[PDB]
Amino acid sequence: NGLRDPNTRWTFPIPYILADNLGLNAKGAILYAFEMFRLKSCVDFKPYEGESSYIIFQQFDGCWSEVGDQHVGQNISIGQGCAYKAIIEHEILHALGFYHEQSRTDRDDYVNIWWDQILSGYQHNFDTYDDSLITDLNTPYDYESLMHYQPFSFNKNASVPTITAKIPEFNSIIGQRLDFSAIDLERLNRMYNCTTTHTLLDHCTFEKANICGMIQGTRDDTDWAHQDSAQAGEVDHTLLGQCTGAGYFMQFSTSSGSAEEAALLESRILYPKRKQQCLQFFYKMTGSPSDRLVVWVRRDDSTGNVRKLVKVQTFQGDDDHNWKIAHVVLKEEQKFRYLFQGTKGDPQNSTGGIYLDDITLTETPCPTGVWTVRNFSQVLENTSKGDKLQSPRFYNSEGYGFGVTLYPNSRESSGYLRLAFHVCSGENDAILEWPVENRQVIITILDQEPDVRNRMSSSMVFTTSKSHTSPAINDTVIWDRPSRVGTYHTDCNCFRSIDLGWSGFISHQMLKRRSFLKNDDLIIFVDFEDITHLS
Amino acid sequence: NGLRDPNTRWTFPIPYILADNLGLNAKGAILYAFEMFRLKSCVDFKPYEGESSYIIFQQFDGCWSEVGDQHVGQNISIGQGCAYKAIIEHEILHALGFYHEQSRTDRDDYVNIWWDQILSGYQHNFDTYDDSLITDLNTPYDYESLMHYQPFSFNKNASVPTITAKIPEFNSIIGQRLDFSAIDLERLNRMYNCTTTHTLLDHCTFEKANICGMIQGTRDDTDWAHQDSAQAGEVDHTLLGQCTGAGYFMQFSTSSGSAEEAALLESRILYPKRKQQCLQFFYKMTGSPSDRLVVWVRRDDSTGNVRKLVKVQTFQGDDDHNWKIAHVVLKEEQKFRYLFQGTKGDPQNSTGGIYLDDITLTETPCPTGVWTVRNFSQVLENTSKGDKLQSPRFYNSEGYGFGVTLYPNSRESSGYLRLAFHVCSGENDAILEWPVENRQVIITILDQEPDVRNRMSSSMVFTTSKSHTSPAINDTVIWDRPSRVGTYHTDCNCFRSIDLGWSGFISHQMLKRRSFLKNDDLIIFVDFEDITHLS
Ligand SMILES: *[C@@H]1O[C@H](CO[C@@H]2O[C@@H](C)[C@@H](O)[C@@H](O)[C@@H]2O)[C@@H](O[C@@H]2O[C@H](CO)[C@@H](O[C@@H]3O[C@H](CO)[C@@H](O)[C@H](O)[C@@H]3O)[C@H](O)[C@H]2NC(C)=O)[C@H](O)[C@H]1NC(C)=O
Ligand SMILES: *[C@@H]1O[C@H](CO[C@@H]2O[C@@H](C)[C@@H](O)[C@@H](O)[C@@H]2O)[C@@H](O[C@@H]2O[C@H](CO)[C@@H](O[C@@H]3O[C@H](CO)[C@@H](O)[C@H](O)[C@@H]3O)[C@H](O)[C@H]2NC(C)=O)[C@H](O)[C@H]1NC(C)=O
Ligand SMILES: *[C@@H]1O[C@H](CO)[C@@H](O[C@@H]2O[C@H](CO)[C@@H](O[C@@H]3O[C@H](CO)[C@@H](O)[C@H](O)[C@H]3NC(C)=O)[C@H](O)[C@H]2NC(C)=O)[C@H](O)[C@H]1NC(C)=O
Ligand SMILES: *[C@@H]1O[C@H](CO)[C@@H](O[C@@H]2O[C@H](CO)[C@@H](O[C@@H]3O[C@H](CO)[C@@H](O)[C@H](O)[C@H]3NC(C)=O)[C@H](O)[C@H]2NC(C)=O)[C@H](O)[C@H]1NC(C)=O
Ligand SMILES: *[C@@H]1O[C@H](CO)[C@@H](O[C@@H]2O[C@H](CO)[C@@H](O)[C@H](O)[C@H]2NC(C)=O)[C@H](O)[C@H]1NC(C)=O
Ligand SMILES: *[C@@H]1O[C@H](CO)[C@@H](O[C@@H]2O[C@H](CO)[C@@H](O)[C@H](O)[C@H]2NC(C)=O)[C@H](O)[C@H]1NC(C)=O
Ligand SMILES: *[C@@H]1O[C@H](CO)[C@@H](O[C@@H]2O[C@H](CO)[C@@H](O)[C@H](O)[C@H]2NC(C)=O)[C@H](O)[C@H]1NC(C)=O
Ligand SMILES: *[C@@H]1O[C@H](CO)[C@@H](O[C@@H]2O[C@H](CO)[C@@H](O)[C@H](O)[C@H]2NC(C)=O)[C@H](O)[C@H]1NC(C)=O
Ligand SMILES: O=C(CCN(Cc1ccc2c(c1)OCO2)Cc1ccc2c(c1)OCO2)NO
Ligand SMILES: O=C(CCN(Cc1ccc2c(c1)OCO2)Cc1ccc2c(c1)OCO2)NO
Ligand SMILES: *[C@@H]1O[C@H](CO)[C@@H](O)[C@H](O)[C@H]1NC(C)=O
Ligand SMILES: *[C@@H]1O[C@H](CO)[C@@H](O)[C@H](O)[C@H]1NC(C)=O
Ligand SMILES: [Ca+2]
Ligand SMILES: [Ca+2]
Ligand SMILES: [Ca+2]
Ligand SMILES: [Ca+2]
Ligand SMILES: [Zn+2]
Ligand SMILES: [Zn+2]
Repeated sequence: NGLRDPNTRWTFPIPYILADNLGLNAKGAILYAFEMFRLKSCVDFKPYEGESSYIIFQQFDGCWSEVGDQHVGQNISIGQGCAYKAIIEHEILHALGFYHEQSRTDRDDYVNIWWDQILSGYQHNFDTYDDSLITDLNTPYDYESLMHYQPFSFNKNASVPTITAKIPEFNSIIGQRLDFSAIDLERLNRMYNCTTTHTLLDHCTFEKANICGMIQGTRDDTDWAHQDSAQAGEVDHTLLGQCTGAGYFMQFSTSSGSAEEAALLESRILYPKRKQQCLQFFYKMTGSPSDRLVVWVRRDDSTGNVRKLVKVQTFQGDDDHNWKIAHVVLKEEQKFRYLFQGTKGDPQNSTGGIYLDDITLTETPCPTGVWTVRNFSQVLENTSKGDKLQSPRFYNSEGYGFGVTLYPNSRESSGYLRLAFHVCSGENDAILEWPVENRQVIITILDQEPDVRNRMSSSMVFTTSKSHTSPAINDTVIWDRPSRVGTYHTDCNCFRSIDLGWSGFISHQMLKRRSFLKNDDLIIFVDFEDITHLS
Repeated sequence: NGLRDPNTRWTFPIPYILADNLGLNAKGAILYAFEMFRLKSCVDFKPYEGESSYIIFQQFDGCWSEVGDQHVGQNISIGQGCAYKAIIEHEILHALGFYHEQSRTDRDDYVNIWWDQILSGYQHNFDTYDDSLITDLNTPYDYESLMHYQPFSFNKNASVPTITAKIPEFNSIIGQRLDFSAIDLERLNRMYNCTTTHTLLDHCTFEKANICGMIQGTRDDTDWAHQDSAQAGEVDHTLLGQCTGAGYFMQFSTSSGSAEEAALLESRILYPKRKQQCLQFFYKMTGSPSDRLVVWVRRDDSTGNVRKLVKVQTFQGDDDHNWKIAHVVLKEEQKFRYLFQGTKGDPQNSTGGIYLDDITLTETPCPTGVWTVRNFSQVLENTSKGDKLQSPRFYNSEGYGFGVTLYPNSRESSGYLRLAFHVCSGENDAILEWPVENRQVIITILDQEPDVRNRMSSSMVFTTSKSHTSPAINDTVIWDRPSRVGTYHTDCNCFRSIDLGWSGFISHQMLKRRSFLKNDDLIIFVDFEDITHLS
């Protein structure tokens, strides 16, 4: 579905203008979509400074783009209801040179188009282009493509689909709104000659014997073991015992020796392109309550020698002995290495140790809040319609308290999950501005792959506004101070606001595809950040 | 280990000269190494026609290259004993811009260098270069790299290594001479922006529900099932039951219905860049001896419409019900689709059917002769030192008969497999030239991966010669007519020549690694072809 003519190709970075007919929410959503391109490809964007060809993003009727570089500069429309990552990415893929997936030359082998069912003037979105106009880039037809329409697209009648797969199982798959597929990224790479990405700096799952170039020092008293997953209660996070002889983790045993004995595991040297990085990893702590996993940096001392130590974060064990997710903010601007120190506490009171798998390092912020809901498939059967779970309280960089409400069985949309966001009372509220407005909320359900290019995380975005009001609170703004608009909870000693978000955030059937529930548990990320400076 | 300065980079195709001080064997081995680059990368080579920078390949003392593009033209030496794929690939990687892996800036974290062991004048091969000269290309240190030296490299004393890994397990792994590693290909792609490759056209393992864009028509009688491997006593070829819920194959059952019922499985449309292609796949036929698996092409009829049928090959079931390898020559010069017809014969005498997995399509010749040795671990135990196996007799394009001899436990080299080539008598010998004067032999042990970029197949090359002579045949040429120089065999009614080959073709420990013995069986490819046209 890519345009064949090479003169229609861009030169990176693509220069852009955000028009003031976009709201703050759309400007913020566009910049968030640009970060996804940098993370997963070599595509890049710059602010406009008088270039010949450029993209101007505007609010017009509907959501549309031209296809390929129009050398005089060109519109992308992002209308009302289109300020979502997946829709921005689809329009940027039009501008990069891609038609819809149902517009492929071979599409009649894979789908039916019901021309009698398409609304007036939308039928060109269903045209098929010839092999002189469009390339396949030597890739198959992708039902999971972000460029593929959903069955009920521009239909006259809500009961009758416009597009259907010839094999009926794919009617549950076509028109995904998660992210780029693996074939969408492979096409993007083949068109623009990408190999690296601007923002994926490292990842490690420990499956090869060389453990991603990680090394073990001698200043420590002991070593980490590269451990095989071939024992009854010891399986790695990458495969969860799916695959014999094929899933590895690192282990540090704490059941023997002196207390305060330690081992260091240390990365290969890394060259950061930005000033901030997020280190994500998975771990278990089954040993003593006095064991300690400590994350460190070793950085250039300014001579070119990577030897300056800096401690970044400590982790300690509770009664939960399953796999946990960690995020560490690193702030490196010169070459450095990431380090894990496992430490024994009270070996005479330990029957276990420390475990590591699935490390990822990105040149991005870390998520502000992270929530893990355990045994989520059992919760999904034990919870009645409209019964709910609530997250622990999180604090943002500005000091505002917030949380998320999860309704596993939504009353408002049968067979869907409902995620809503609320503000929480917190220790700072007395000095913060109220109502909290112009703050973008990004909620993501994590697709648990260690390589970011494989991930299709579901994400939803809104911005806090004076227009958000409820009859339950005498028609006042939902985002006013939680002690006056919220309701008290013994679970956190909080007042929690009325909760805004999406009934129909994700389908239960979608939640059973990919890695949304990898170890029977659901991981949700939340960011809450001021975008007033984009106005 | 790559050179950082972008002015040292080549423009493709790299112009080359093969100098006439190279023998035929060396010229033929260089052209074979270029095919391996075109198969695994976007690197390309052209004959010289008056360009400014070019590579001239010559026979001088030792085997060496300059590093990066030298803009006035440069030598590669290929000396005596260096006419080997892996050695030629190593020199071409120097010209493309790579130093040895032990020359990385971080190398001291992974290896010990024993300077007092290095023979005089060779020590610069063991130098380490700074991060201003060289890039890591954001890659870990690779023990399995083609650019890494073996332990006994340029050593003064035959018992003492020059280089050792700091972790002793890798002393058995460093200095591999198979092929490019996965990291060496990743470095080459990052340096030159390769995404596609010139010669891999398709591959399919059937692991996704999309089945690599394969389609099933309705002009046939029935369909191929996409089958789950979750049935006892039946699994797929890709994973062989290693991995729960994972491994898929196509299945066509023949145990019910009418005879002559059929199913078509049909590829996506393909645009060949060359005039000849090879379709490799794996299959089983557990049904009736009257079942057929038939390979077809559907090709562009010159209107742009892919509707023209050509039958290419037929396969039928003997008493072996394990996975078999198959190769089909295709000669497509316009867009086409490759097709599998499964056909039922005698469903009242079938308890099984036809199975497909692991399809690969490349713009190459097919191998001239293919040998599968079954139960190879049990053969390797049950065969005494110097006892031998012999292949069926193959025929080349010119009509010469040939075969191979395998000595599973080599007497000459303990812990190695010895593999050798011989000329067989055959139906054409009366009109062929004798002795063989200039035919290159290529022998390959297949690393069984369906994606060619993941293979590290072991290969050896030599050219038949007037200098190959034996005391067993009164100092006459080994390659003279097999009825006058060979011994009669009841196994094929042939005369087989004296064999020539390599004691130490591969170690037993190397053979029990990667995918050389995937289903407890060994696959050997052989090619035997004239290179006199290079003189
Ligand atoms: C020894 O370690 C145990 C926990 O360690 C576990 O048992 C060992 C024998 C080994 O098998 C280890 O591999 C294994 O992980 C400690 O017991 C824990 O003590 C803490 C602190 O008192 C308890 O936390 C409390 O839990 C109560 C509710 O039960 C809360 O009300 C408190 O607020 C607090 O959170 C924890 O529950 C308890 N866990 C268990 C499994 O008993 C033990 O204290 C320690 N002893 C010494 C001498 O260090
Ligand atoms: C019916 O099919 C069998 C083989 O098919 C197998 O058995 C069926 C009942 C089903 O369970 C199938 O799923 C299963 O695959 C035929 O038997 C085979 O016949 C061939 C040809 O005669 C035999 O080959 C010969 O073998 C002898 C030595 O035994 C050699 O000397 C010959 O040169 C030749 O190679 C083969 O051994 C035999 N195999 C078996 C399993 O008995 C059978 O002929 C066929 N009958 C009909 C009605 O077509
Ligand atoms: C991704 O890499 C591709 C190569 O793998 C690039 O494709 C090449 O673009 C070259 C121009 O930049 C082409 O050279 C031109 O070829 C035409 C005939 O097609 C000649 O008339 C021109 O004179 C010639 N120009 C030059 C400067 O030599 C290559 O032919 C072409 N190669 C292939 C295989 O298509 C892509 O441009 C590049 N894409 C991006 C967007 O980076
Ligand atoms: C793969 O694509 C890369 C771009 O994504 C290429 O990297 C670019 O190489 C250019 C040279 O070919 C560089 O231009 C040079 O920049 C230096 C300063 O760094 C200037 O002094 C030079 O004058 C300038 N030369 C030219 C001809 O303009 C680009 O800066 C550089 N870009 C990046 C992002 O690194 C790779 O070369 C390319 N690799 C291959 C061989 O395919
Ligand atoms: C985006 O579309 C707008 C129209 O919605 C384009 O604006 C027009 O520009 C032409 C040529 O200058 C004028 O004749 C029209 O009067 C303009 N219309 C309006 C309503 O402004 C705009 O040029 C497009 N942007 C780009 C750069 O493609
Ligand atoms: C959309 O299509 C449905 C299905 O064809 C229509 O429902 C039918 O309505 C007619 C009367 O107009 C009834 O006689 C049928 O029994 C209905 N069928 C079903 C299955 O409900 C519906 O009227 C159409 N709506 C629109 C917008 O035209
Ligand atoms: C590459 O090899 C050729 C052939 O040996 C070199 O050409 C001559 O080499 C000899 C021995 O070094 C010199 O004495 C001659 O003066 C060389 N003649 C020339 C300049 O053509 C050639 O110098 C070698 N070097 C490269 C990289 O071209
Ligand atoms: C290579 O090194 C080996 C091992 O050091 C040498 O063998 C030793 O030879 C000395 C006499 O020179 C004996 O005293 C030792 O007992 C030998 N040791 C072993 C383990 O055999 C060998 O001589 C060296 N050869 C060369 C080429 O110098
Ligand atoms: O065709 C269009 C329309 C934009 N959009 C297409 C689309 C977007 C993401 C996809 C996808 C298809 O399949 C995979 O993920 C559908 C759409 C969404 C919300 C809307 C709306 C239209 O109208 C206002 O609110 N322009 O390109
Ligand atoms: O360093 C050199 C020397 C060439 N060669 C290096 C080498 C080649 C392939 C490799 C490898 C190392 O590690 C992975 O695979 C070793 C060599 C082989 C045969 C010879 C010989 C030298 O002398 C004559 O016969 N030039 O670059
Ligand atoms: C999940 O269920 C298991 C029992 O199957 C239980 O041991 C574990 O504590 C549960 N986890 C949570 C907190 O849901
Ligand atoms: C391999 O051994 C099996 C028995 O385990 C036997 O059935 C099969 O025929 C053998 N294959 C060959 C030809 O080596
Ligand atoms: Ca792992
Ligand atoms: Ca240590
Ligand atoms: Ca059919
Ligand atoms: Ca398979
Ligand atoms: Zn679109
Ligand atoms: Zn070398």
